[PDB]
Amino acid sequence: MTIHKKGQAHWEGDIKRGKGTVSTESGVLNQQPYGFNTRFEGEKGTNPEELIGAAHAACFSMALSLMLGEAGFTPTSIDTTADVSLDKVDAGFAITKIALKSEVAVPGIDASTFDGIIQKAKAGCPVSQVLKAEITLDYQLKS
Amino acid sequence: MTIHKKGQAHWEGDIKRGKGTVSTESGVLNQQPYGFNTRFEGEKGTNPEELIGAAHAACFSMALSLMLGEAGFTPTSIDTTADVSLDKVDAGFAITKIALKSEVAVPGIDASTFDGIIQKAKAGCPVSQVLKAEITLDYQLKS
Repeated sequence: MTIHKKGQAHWEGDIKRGKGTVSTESGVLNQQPYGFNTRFEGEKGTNPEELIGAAHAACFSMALSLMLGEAGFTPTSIDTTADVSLDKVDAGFAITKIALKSEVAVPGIDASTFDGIIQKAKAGCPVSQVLKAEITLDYQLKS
Repeated sequence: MTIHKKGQAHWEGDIKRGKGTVSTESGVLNQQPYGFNTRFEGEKGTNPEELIGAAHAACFSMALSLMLGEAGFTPTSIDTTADVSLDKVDAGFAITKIALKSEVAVPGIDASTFDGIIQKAKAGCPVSQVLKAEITLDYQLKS
């Protein structure tokens, strides 16, 4: 039972002069513009880094819920940010690190066991596993 | 310095019962909903896989434009899709594969040299380099 999900993108002409769009099969991203400027300069807009980050935060959050559930707890709220770094490395760029920042609220859990759980979610979630980048974890745990 | 791009997500409640939302720092994704139903139960909507697929397709298309540039060419059109495999492996799932498909239109390049170029981009773009999954290439080159 292999699951398939698709993303798409379009591009025209030159590297820095060119225009591009990214799409998602669910429609969430119809044909959002993106180009060399939103990736390497600073102009606000999508780029691969940001989508990957969204993907990471999304997968990790689901996973945290999952691991907690197996422990008999139910997150009331889970809020996480995934900051993706695109560093100049050698003759080019590489996505070297992804900083996971998460604020989680869960009824009754002792720090010790919760810490164990988030580590589990952090290292085992599908997206963490497929990424060869350096992944760190920062989190505040309410009550 | 180093380029930083963020992605965000929110999760409330149970794994199977809970709801999630995914965001982007650019805005392109505000608080699109996702869940164990659109991730694992074929229902239409976002999921981590599709976002990774979008990012990869986008990064690779840009890379291809770049390598065509270093060769003295300018793609008039690049249409790529990234099919992401989320496979049930062992005691869970893992993004094991990404099938890249691209329809490219470039003025006057011999099929040989161009072949050497898409291959270059396929393996060299940052996103391909960060992903530890198997990555295949399928393409059609017009003229």
